[PDB]
Parts: sequence; C-alpha cells; structure tokens
Amino acid sequence: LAVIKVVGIGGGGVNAVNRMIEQGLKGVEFIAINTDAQALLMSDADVKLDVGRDSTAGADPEVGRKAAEDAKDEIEELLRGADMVFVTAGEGGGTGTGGAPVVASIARKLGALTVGVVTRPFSFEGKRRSNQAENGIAALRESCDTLIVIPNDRLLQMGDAAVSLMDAFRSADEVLLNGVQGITDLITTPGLINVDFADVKGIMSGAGTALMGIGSARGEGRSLKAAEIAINSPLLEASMEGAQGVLMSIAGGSDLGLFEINEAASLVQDAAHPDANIIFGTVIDDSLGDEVRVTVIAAGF
Amino acid sequence: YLAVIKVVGIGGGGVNAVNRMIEQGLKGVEFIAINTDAQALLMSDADVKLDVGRADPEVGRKAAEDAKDEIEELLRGADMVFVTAGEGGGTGTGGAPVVASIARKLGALTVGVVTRPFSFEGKRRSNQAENGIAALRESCDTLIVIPNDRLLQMGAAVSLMDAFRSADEVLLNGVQGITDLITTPGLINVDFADVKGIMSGAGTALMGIGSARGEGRSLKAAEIAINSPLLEASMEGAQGVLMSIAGGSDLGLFEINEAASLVQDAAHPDANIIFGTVIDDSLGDEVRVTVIAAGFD
Ligand SMILES: Nc1nc2c(ncn2[C@@H]2O[C@H](COP(=O)(O)OP(=O)(O)O)[C@@H](O)[C@H]2O)c(=O)[nH]1
Ligand SMILES: O=c1cc(O)c2ccccc2o1
Ligand SMILES: O=c1cc(O)c2ccccc2o1
Repeated sequence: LAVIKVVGIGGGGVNAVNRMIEQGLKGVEFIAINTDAQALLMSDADVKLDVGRDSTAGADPEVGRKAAEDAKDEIEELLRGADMVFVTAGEGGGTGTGGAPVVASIARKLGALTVGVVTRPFSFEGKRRSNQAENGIAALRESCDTLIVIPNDRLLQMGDAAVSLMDAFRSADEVLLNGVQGITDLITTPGLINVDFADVKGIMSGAGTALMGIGSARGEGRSLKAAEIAINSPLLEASMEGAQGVLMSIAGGSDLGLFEINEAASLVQDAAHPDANIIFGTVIDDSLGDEVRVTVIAAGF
Repeated sequence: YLAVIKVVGIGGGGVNAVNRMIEQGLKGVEFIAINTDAQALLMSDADVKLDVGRADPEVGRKAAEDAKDEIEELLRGADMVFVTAGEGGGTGTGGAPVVASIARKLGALTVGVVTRPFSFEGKRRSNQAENGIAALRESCDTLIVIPNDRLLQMGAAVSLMDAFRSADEVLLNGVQGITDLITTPGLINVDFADVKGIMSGAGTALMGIGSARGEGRSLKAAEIAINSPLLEASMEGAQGVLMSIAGGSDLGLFEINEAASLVQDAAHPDANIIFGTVIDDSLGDEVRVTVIAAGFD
C-alpha cells in the first residue's frame, strides 16, 4: 500500500486540510504547517508543525521561506516514508507562498511522487498577492513532479452568484480537496477500473504545471454529464484539448456500471488532444448515492 | 507499586516517535514530549509536554540543562525512563543525554534508544551521530542502538520508502517490545526487578525482531529474531538477553517454551535471560518476537 501524506502549509493550506478531514478524505496522513500556533491547535491534522517562531508571514514570502528552511530537517523527518506527498497552499501569502517549495523540494529529494495543489488568489485580493503568488508558483513548479494550479478567479464563474467572501474561500477549500481526493481515492479506494500507484506515478512524474476540472451529476446520463462539465470546467482555462497528459477519475457508488464509466471515457477521449496520453480510473464511494463525480487533471499543454 | 514507566521523546524526531507510539496505542506508560528548538515546535498529544526551546547538539544540550529543574520534576517517581531523539538529528541529540542523566540521578532505570542513520544519508561533521550515541550511552543504564543499515538485509529488495518506514517501525519496537513485556499480562510474566537487574549499567544493547504465522510460528519467529541483522551477529556473545513473545491468548505453553529453549541455546551459557509473553489478540495467528541483547563474551 502506497503511503500518502497531504501537507497544508500556511493559513489557506491548513484550512484546506481541515476541510479534507471534515469531508472524510481517507487513506492519507494529514500534516499542517503554519507560523501560528493557535490556528494549529484548532486543526484536526494528524501532524502539526509550528514554524518560524523566532520571526513570528506578514504575508512576506521571504519570511515563510526562511521559516520552512529553518525547519527543513524536521519537515524531512515527518515526510520520510511517504511514497506520495501533496503540498497544498493558497498562494499569495507569506507562509504558503514561501514555504511550499521547501516542503516539495524535500519530498522530491526523497523521491516521493510530489504533487502540488495550490490556488492563485482572487484578483480582488490585490496585485501584491497576485505577484507573490506568481513567484511562489514558479518556485513550486521546479520542486513538484506535477503542480496543479487552481485559478480562484474561475471559481466565481461556478457555483452561486450570491456568494459572500467567506463563501468564496470555502469553495477554494473545497476545490483543493477535490484536486487531492480525485487523485488519492484512485489509489486508496479503487472501483472497477483500478489505477494503482505505479500508474499514477507513471503519468504524474515530471509532468510539470497542470490544471484541473471537476464535474458532478445525478440521474439519467449522469456520467456523461459529469464528464462534460469536468472537461469544460472554467478551472481548465479552455485548455483541455491542448493537454497531452490527462488523468481522469470517475467516482460513484456500487451502482455505477462499466457501461456508464466507459461512455464517460469515450466522451473525454473524443474531446482530448489527438495525441493525449489519458489514464481513466474509478473510485468506489457508496456515500455518493446516485451522484457521479468526475475529476480531470490536465498537463503537458 | 507497579513499575512507573515514562517514555520521553526529545526534539523533532523524538516527539514524532512518541506521537507514533500514541497513534499505535502503546499502553501502560506515560508519554513526555520535550521540544528543544526555539524556531519550531512539533505538537504532540503526549500526556506531559515541555518546550525548552529558548539545529545543533550544543544548543539542545544547553536548552535541556537550562530546564533541568523542570525536567527533573516531570521524571520524579519513575521506575523506568526511556529517552529517544528518534530518527534524524538536530537539537534532540544534545538534549537526550541531559534527560537521561537526570532520570538516572533520580534512580530510574534509564534506557536510551538511538538510531544510527543509513550510510546513504551521509554524515554531518564533528562525527555527531556517533558523538550523540556516545553522549547518550554515558548517561543511560542501557542504550539500545538500532543500526538502520542492517534493515536493508531484512525480509525482498528493500525500497527507499520501505527502508524509512521499517526504520520508524523498529524504533517504535525499541520501546514497545520491552514495555509490553513489563506492563501487559501474558501467559509468562516477568518481575520488573529482574529487568532492572539485567539492564542497570549494561551499556550498549541491540535488538532483534521476528514474526511468523502458522504451525511452529513461535519457534520460527524466535529463530528470525535471534538471527536478525539488527543484532549484528552478537547474540552468541550476549550476557544479558530479554525476549518477549507477543501473540494470541491461545498460544500454547509448549510452543512458547520451545522458543524459550531456543534462545537459551543461542545465548552465551553464562547469560542472564529474562523471558516472557504478551497477550495481543489483535495479531490474529501471527506472533511477534523481540530480543534485546546486551553484554559481550
Ligand atoms: N483555501 C483557502 N484559501 C485561503 C483562505 N484564506 C485565504 N486564502 C487564500 O490563500 C492565500 C494565502 O493566504 P494565507 O494562506 O492566509 O497566507 P499564509 O498563512 O501567509 O500563507 C490568500 O491570498 C487567499 O487567496 C482559506 O480559508 N482557504
Ligand atoms: O502540542 C503541543 C503543545 C506544546 O506546548 C508542546 C510543548 C512541547 C512539546 C510538544 C508540544 O506540543
Ligand atoms: O511493526 C512491526 C512489524 C513486524 O514485522 C514486527 C515483527 C516482530 C516484532 C515487532 C514487529 O513490529
């Protein structure tokens, strides 16, 4: 069994990990890293590391980088043993922006399959945060096998138009969960089409920057509808058909049959780049009832 | 009247080890987490927590010494204290000998547990892995040394992630194999005074582990444990041996006694041998044998 560790670093990443835990993401070890002990006391993560205590990131990515570097041997000892490490953060602050590349580089040095899952900040958060996020993403990309970047701006095209600010950030938490769980559930709770760790590692190793799409549907033709929503997701930036590497997971209950799964795969193949490498896997989750959830990770544009 | 056993994890590696013990449900001991870094704190659900941080051995040593009164108060009343800085290194390497010294001056049977890193990890100057081991040895009654390199000889071809996971698991057993023998009823129970007799002032100890299922599982697991690469072919010369067999409540006396007879044959003729068993019905039909060997011929 592959050992998967999910790191949330900075306030946004720790909030995302708390949401993952609250929604019952299974089969992974949760690690919260932050510069604020009180926030960490309230987190339900398995492992909690308070860093940068001497300095305390004032949203300063350089302080976040130095706090993580100062703690690097400690982080390494926590990550040792993982086959796969997710590094999750909201980019644009100090602790996550500056610290996430340190965590990922430790995981990549150890040879764990290292997947970043991060948000770009909303435009309304201001240009300094956008610039910081841009620099942090560039740094993180060099240290991850795959770095999934979720543009928060595109979340506002989805969901409800009467959303509040707090609502918007909870949707960000949820999409970071979706990005992690859409991959890890393939490994931890496979359905009819088993895509195991070595397959995931084959397509995500050295893949570079990636985008994600998500779709959910119920009822008649649910699998086709969920796949069409996913591949047209605003989070994929109208770029699905340019991607040459695609990992797709289809989750449902035991009532989800191979015919439905296959028609979803056919729809996605028809839409994909002519030379795309596409891996399809399924997830058994009886808590979904009659919902089907499709997650697409797209890389190699 | 019952043995009071306190398990101290110091520094990031040691606190993480204690957290793993707690997560795995190690019973019958008090867990103590001591943080030695000013810059970072690994949180813990240990019973007792002390942050002395006010990544180097001298820093951790002075941090612990500065807090010696507080550490002593935490350890007072223990009959047995385990101290470990766990995997890796940092300030915990410097703090651990200070904790051990305080425990021993209180009169507790003081058992250190230290890992030698894998050779592929490289080495940080001053010879500080070996210097950390030497410092802890001078402050402990017994120092259990786990040579991680020997894990690459145990079982298929070990992967890097496997190697690290195995290291974590055997470190946990450096504590649990002994503490369960003392704290947890089995068919064959031991006297703490005999444990203290064999481990007081013993110095370096090595550990062996084995497991087996099916018929003859007790003998098979014991043979594996006494031949374990982690014992460095030292079993035949050992003058103090502790052996614990963990297994289901249905394990028979004859089968258990076969394992006890094997370790007696394998140890030095003049060895002290403490033998017992632990009921762990969650192992199913598997048995797990731990051997601790100290002294030379
Ligand atoms: N998913 C999520 N993102 C957040 C939350 N709060 C803020 N963010 C985003 O994360 C970015 C970094 O903020 P934060 O993680 O608090 O800063 P840090 O602790 O200094 O890394 C912000 O610019 C927001 O886009 C949250 O509760 N959840
Ligand atoms: O969760 C905590 C809180 C602390 O005060 C602490 C102190 C020392 C060591 C570990 C610790 O973990
Ligand atoms: O975690 C483990 C797994 C085993 O292989 C084992 C075997 C013998 C003794 C203790 C043991 O602890």
